[PDB]
Formats: sequence, structure tokens, C-alpha cells
Amino acid sequence: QAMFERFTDRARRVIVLAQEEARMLNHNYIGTEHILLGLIHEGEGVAAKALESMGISLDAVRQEVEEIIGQGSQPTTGHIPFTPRAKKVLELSLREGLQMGHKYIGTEFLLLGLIREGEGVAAQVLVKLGADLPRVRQQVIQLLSG
Repeated sequence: QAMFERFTDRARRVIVLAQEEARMLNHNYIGTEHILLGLIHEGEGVAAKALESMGISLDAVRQEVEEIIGQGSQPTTGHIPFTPRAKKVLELSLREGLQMGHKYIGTEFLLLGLIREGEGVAAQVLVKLGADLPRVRQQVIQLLSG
């Protein structure tokens, strides 16, 4: 959460949107799936440009995530905590950033963090759509160059 000092405005906004996505589905946790939904919803950063560059539809990503996770049965108004794997995505995102010389990270690194996490809904969707780690890293390098 000191972590969020190294997130850009848009990446912070993705995390706010993730919490909204969880509420919209009556999920009482913010999982990898919700971070990905937030990311595609925001739709205007480097992550979104990376997906579109690869021929992956943002609408397709939402449909695949929403199909897997469906609807919860825990409406809440409280703070919605992150799942342990969602917290790991955030940590991983910072390290994806540092590997490319970015201390302050935008949405491209949340995308890479999602994928690097490997095991959750987000990674499963993205890998199945062809956004695997090596390919998205290459895309992001291209969009950051230089």
C-alpha cells in the first residue's frame, strides 16, 4: 500500500475500478479476475494498447472472465479485501516494472503482473487468448521503445 506510491494515476484508477467490478458481481473479495476487468474497463493505457496490438479484443477478455466467474452471492458495501493471489499480482507488477527500468508503474505492468501470477482466472484467460508472458513482455518493450 506503500506499493500504491509507485503506481501511476491510471494504475491506481484500475484498482478502484476492480473494487467496483467486484461489487457489480456481488463478490466479497478482489481477485485477479477483478483487476483484469478493471484494467480492460479503463481501456486507455499501455496495457489496453498492448492487447489491441496483439489482436485481442477487450470485449472478448471481459466475456471470458465473466463466463468463468459468474455471479457471487456476497453483496457487500464494506471494504473489499484482495485475495492472496491478487496481492501477489500487485507485488509481481512492481517487479515486472523494475525489470524494464520503471520504478513508477502504469497499467502495462499490472497486465504483466497478472500474467506472471500464472495460476488465477486472469492469467488463465490471458494465456488462453495468446497473451502469454514472453509475448506480452515483447509487446510492452515495443510500445515503450525507444
